[PDB]
Amino acid sequence: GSSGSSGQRNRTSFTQEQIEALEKEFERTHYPDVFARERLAAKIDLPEARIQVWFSNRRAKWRREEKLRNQRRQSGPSSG
Repeated sequence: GSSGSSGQRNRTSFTQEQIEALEKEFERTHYPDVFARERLAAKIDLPEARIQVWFSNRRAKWRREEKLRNQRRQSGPSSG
């Protein structure tokens, strides 16, 4: 190819209504046990299997990002 790109959104499966709940559970625990995936399954009307995935891909988006912040962190007091 000639002109491409990196990390682009083409289509989405889940819904904002389901994501909002999936993000709230992730911000607390990156690995929601069966007691979490099950309870949430009915909270967003999703299969205990789906949650596992959504959370899986997330880890890759968190581990990759979290770093970007560490590489930017500035020990010295950036004042002025």
